[PDB]
Amino acid sequence: MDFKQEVLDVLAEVCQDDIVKENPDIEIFEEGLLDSFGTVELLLAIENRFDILVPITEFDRDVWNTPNNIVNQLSELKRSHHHHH
Ligand SMILES: *O=P([O])([O])O[C]C([C])([C])[C]([O])C(=O)[N][C][C]C(=O)[N][C][C][S]
Ligand SMILES: [Mg+2]
Ligand SMILES: [Mg+2]
Repeated sequence: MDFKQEVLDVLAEVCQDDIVKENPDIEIFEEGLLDSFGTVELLLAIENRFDILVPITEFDRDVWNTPNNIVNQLSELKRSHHHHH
């Protein structure tokens, strides 16, 4: 699957709302689609699905504020934050 699409798939599942696909510029936190619990769930799901570890200390609601921006952040971090054998 396309990386962006697979990320949006995970996000939609954690948010339990496909709106994150329909409008990838929706303000996730301003619209209450995700809370702190959901943020942890999301980061854990990302590591499980992609083996990309995003430390909670790196997450910023202002930077990871829309589906598009989350996809973009993960894209930037993918290489350096992937587990190493
Ligand atoms: O990290 P946040 O989402 O901003 O935390 C919000 C808090 C501070 C209000 C937090 O205590 C909280 O979410 N309480 C509700 C119970 C819960 O879900 N705790 C786990 C937070 S990841
Ligand atoms: Mg937080
Ligand atoms: Mg950090």
